[PDB]
Amino acid sequence: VNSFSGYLKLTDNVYIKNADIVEEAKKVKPTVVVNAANVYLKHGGGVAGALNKATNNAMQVESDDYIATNGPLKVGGSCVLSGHNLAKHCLHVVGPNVNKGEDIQLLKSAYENFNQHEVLLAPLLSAGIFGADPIHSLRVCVDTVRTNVYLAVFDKNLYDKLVSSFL
Repeated sequence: VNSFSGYLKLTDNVYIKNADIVEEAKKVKPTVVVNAANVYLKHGGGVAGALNKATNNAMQVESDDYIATNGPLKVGGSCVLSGHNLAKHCLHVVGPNVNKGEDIQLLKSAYENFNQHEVLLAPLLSAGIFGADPIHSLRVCVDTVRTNVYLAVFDKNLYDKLVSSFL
């Protein structure tokens, strides 16, 4: 049992809710919140900009030190950093950005990072400003993630379409 509330069950391990991931994280304080990161951990917009703002820029400060030490992530890769006031940990995962021409096959590799964590609160990878089709992202999530994932979908119209088209 966990405290995630109001989710629709899609499969044995995938759950979905129309919710603002920042507010969800503040309420639940999950062990892991996933960020829709880029390879430079520059949290400018989308989910990343929102999560970072909620940490009062502490996420960005930590991230800049991470990059200075380790260099950029890979597309499809991840790193675990602090969850600050949102979660115990933040799993920064880089899905491909279609607006950069990045190969959508890397979306599966990106979701594989979730399997290193028994429970996650997450957005749909590569959706939003990353340019991929969110229906496709949900399909890859369902077909790749085996651990328990609680998906927060920002946009209500999209949430309803994701549910109503789910196979």
